[PDB]
Amino acid sequence: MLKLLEPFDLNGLELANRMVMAPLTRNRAGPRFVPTKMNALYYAQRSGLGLIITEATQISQQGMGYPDTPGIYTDEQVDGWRMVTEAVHRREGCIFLQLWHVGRVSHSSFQPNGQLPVAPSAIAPEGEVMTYDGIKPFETPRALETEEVAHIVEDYRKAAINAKRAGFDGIEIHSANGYLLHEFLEDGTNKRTDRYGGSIENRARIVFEVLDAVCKVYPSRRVGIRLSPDTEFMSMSDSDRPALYSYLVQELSRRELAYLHLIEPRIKGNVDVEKESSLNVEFFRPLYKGVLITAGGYQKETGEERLQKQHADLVAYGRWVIANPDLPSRFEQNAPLNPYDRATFYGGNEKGYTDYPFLDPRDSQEALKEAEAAERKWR
Ligand SMILES: Cc1cc2nc3c(=O)[nH]c(=O)nc-3n(C[C@H](O)[C@H](O)[C@H](O)COP(=O)(O)O)c2cc1C
Repeated sequence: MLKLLEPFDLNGLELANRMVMAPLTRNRAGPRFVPTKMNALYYAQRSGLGLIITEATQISQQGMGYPDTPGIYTDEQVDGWRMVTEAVHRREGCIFLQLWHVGRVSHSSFQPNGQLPVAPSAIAPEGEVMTYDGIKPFETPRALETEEVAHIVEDYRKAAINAKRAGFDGIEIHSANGYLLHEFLEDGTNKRTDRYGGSIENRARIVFEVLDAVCKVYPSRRVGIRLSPDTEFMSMSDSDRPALYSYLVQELSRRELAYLHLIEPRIKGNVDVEKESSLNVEFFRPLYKGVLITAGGYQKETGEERLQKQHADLVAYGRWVIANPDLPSRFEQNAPLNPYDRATFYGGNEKGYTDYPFLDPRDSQEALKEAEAAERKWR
């Protein structure tokens, strides 16, 4: 009798329930940023979530900023993702690839030919960044030329082509948490004077140019987008977030997208934060007429409330799904939740990744069987 467990129709995609695996960077790609059988197992284990949004996946080496995240810009990478989508689909799951460009949240040691990370404007984020040779201060990034934006937009279009060939049901545009697109959206990071800076509609321009390009590949009802309307993560700031996101969301609503994915302000990227704000999903339900996914800090009870009060249509869980591959079944049965271990969120191997237990061992067996079958299919 939990609305969390009610099947949901996503414009032809028959989701098993109203719960979503939030996108989660795990830094466990194989060589050349290629997904592995072990990654296929991880997603196959979590196929019981109604919808699985993959970890952020860079559209280019220029768009990477952390070790061993997977890409979607080479055929080798596509072939690795094929194991993932095959195993998820053999378990009757649904999976969207999250397309990524870290913008200024990178280091030249990740970049082709030691180039600086690129950004709307040359403003470094505060603090330090993990590199192949340890922690380092951020560099001032290079501000993109006007004629380079169309080239980054085209990288998204090519990424969407590769996502479709890899067998993803859809794609999610990462426009949150301080990365390239979010940097363009906020006037604290966007100081451009050309047609991508200045007015609210110029700073949003790159998001709409990305959406136009990827909707030449997928139908718009298979394209989602993720926003963080009020976060300080990675040095973000903007002088009028209400007017920024109300506009952006109202314009997103007329685009007939798969969904809008909003992060609650009580999350600062990957951690909980003490924070008062009125730019939460309650505020954006009015302005968006499509499918609305709410994310960040939810438990069973608080997620159920959002659905019951119709403040959202779907609820995304991140850290709990890291630790509970069968989170819907645990909610349904009022079962204890495995605690999540932050120490193994990032990097490493099966430990803290595929070795969290199920309520039903046949669930683990079936995920292993499909991961192994998927590897044999796409050897
Ligand atoms: C370890 C970790 C990795 C994450 N990676 C991503 C990511 O790749 N893309 C993204 O949009 N959000 C990412 N997030 C943010 C989550 O999607 C989610 O918004 C956040 O964990 C809060 O939701 P929760 O309380 O259900 O965990 C990550 C969060 C964590 C903790």
